[PDB]
Amino acid sequence: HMLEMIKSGKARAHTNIALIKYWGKKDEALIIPMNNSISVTLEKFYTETKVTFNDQLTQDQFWLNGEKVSGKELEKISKYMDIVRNRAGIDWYAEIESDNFVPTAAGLASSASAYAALAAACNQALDMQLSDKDLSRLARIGSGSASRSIYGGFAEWEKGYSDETSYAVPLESNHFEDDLAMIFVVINQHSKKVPSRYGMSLTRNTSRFYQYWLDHIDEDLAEAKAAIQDKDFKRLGEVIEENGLRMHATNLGSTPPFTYLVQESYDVMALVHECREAGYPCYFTMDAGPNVKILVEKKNKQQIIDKLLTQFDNNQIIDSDIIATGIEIIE
Amino acid sequence: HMLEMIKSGKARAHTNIALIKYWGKKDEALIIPMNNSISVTLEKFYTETKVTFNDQLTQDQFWLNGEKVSGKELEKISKYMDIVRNRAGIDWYAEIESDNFVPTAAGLASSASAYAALAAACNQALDMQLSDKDLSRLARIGSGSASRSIYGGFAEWEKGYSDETSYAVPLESNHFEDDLAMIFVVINQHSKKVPSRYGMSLTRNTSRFYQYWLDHIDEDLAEAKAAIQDKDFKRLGEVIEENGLRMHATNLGSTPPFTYLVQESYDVMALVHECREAGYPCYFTMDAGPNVKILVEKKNKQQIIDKLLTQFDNNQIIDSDIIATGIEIIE
Repeated sequence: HMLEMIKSGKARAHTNIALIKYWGKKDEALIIPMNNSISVTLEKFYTETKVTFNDQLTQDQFWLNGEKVSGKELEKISKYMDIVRNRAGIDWYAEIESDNFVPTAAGLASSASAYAALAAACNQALDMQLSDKDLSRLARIGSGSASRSIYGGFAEWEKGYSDETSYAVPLESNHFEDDLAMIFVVINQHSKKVPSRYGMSLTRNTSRFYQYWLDHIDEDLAEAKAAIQDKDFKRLGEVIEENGLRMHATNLGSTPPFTYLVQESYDVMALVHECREAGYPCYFTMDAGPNVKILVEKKNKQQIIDKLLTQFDNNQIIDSDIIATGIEIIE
Repeated sequence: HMLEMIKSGKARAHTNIALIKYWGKKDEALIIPMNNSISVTLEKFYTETKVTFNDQLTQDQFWLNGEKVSGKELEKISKYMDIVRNRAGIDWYAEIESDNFVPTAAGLASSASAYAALAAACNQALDMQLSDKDLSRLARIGSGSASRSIYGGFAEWEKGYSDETSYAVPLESNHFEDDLAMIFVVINQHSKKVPSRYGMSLTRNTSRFYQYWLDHIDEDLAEAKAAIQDKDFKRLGEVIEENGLRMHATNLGSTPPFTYLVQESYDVMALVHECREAGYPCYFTMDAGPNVKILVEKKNKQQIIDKLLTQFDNNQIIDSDIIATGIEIIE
């Protein structure tokens, strides 16, 4: 009977935002990065994924938000599932059922929560009994940023130098996360963006300014960590803001140059500078798109939102607390 | 009689464009730059200015392209005219009649040709008998870029350290100029431009990445010079392109950040890249706004233009040769 036979698992993984950036792979196939990155896991946004391994199934199937996925996005997941099968030692195809609670049409990436939730769901389904480190590794090989979603609060992706040694790790932050929040200003550009994987490879391999990134990444890592250990919000905010801008400065040097940012991104940056002037500490970061994220203290969250509303539509403004706990298995 | 008394003169000065960029002032009031800059003087674009010193005149009068000028633009030229009067040792007000042969509504800058042409007209009108040096000084104190427009071909603005020692000088290029052209791709940006004066000041005084500029500028100067003397086109173009990108990279670090570039600027950069790939050497540069300028060998000028026309409207495309001769006194 099917119920005697099937192997299944369900998990929830939250999105994380990199404060010190992942930008450039050392190894493309294996997803080993050129540098460590430090993230914060966000409580409002997540992916819930169920996996069901079944010996009768002839091909993997994938439903996302109740829609059947075909094309290259199925191809992508079936390649990942071959890796999971290889690691688990099982040849069964799977039905994957996923629901994104991440606004992805708003340009917020789901890669991070999607591969972490699928990794944790397989570990459940196949009784892999993986440690957090091995779990993180399994997520990493589908998506770099997902390695870090195994953890709540602050996480560091250790670059390592092999599939075995590249994984994320919890950073001790002594509850610093509970005092913090992030605000997203969602931005609609009308050109299609450089895809992140292609964008970062072009820049890493081709940018005239990439050495600039490399010359300063290790100081930034150490600075952010020491600010985190010391609960120093302005010291954290400053490195992370300059880190993120340097990430973007690198794309200007690529052959040919490209940008993630549009004029509205800069209007958001101008408002956050005004907020600091006005006595409200907050610091901005951008990822592989024009959206702007603002790290704030919870005590000032509403005050930053009110200032943003003088200039931005209510429907462009989304916030989230930082969640302190990690990846959750369901039932 | 008026004709026995008045002092008048008329001059023609061409625009120049900076291949190694002027970006940041050491002294705002005297327009002494942080670094040397290297420009090419363009044939197609110029200003012709007549000045008439008359003793009954009660203020300065300014006509531009046959329109009486009023407001801040008049104030600006009357301030500069005070400096000319002080230097010459005359107290008469002047009528200034200027015609721009520069598409200024296309966002092409006239400050380079305008103050050189005004400075040369005054030098004639008042018999100052200025050396090329001192005329370049007089131009500099109205607009930094204008110091360079006293010369044809390739000019270097030597930063010096005071009003006396800051002026431009000719570069020996052994007629390298005669083989080269520049193509402008005019771009209509939605947002209003960050004004250059304020722009380079905010960046000079505030940018987290301004040191990066300064760390590489002396090399860029020496490399550009060496490539000019050797008539080495690819070598010159590679420095000037990277130089101009770094300039723009600096604005990204400012407090708050800003950019002169729009998506359409990046599109022209992609096309110049494809031209190189296709065997047509050409190199791009950007000033304090979204237009893209392309340095090309004249042998390939039509070939670059044909490629640009696959993506851009004909009316966006303007070209100029490099004029080998300097500032002209009319009669």
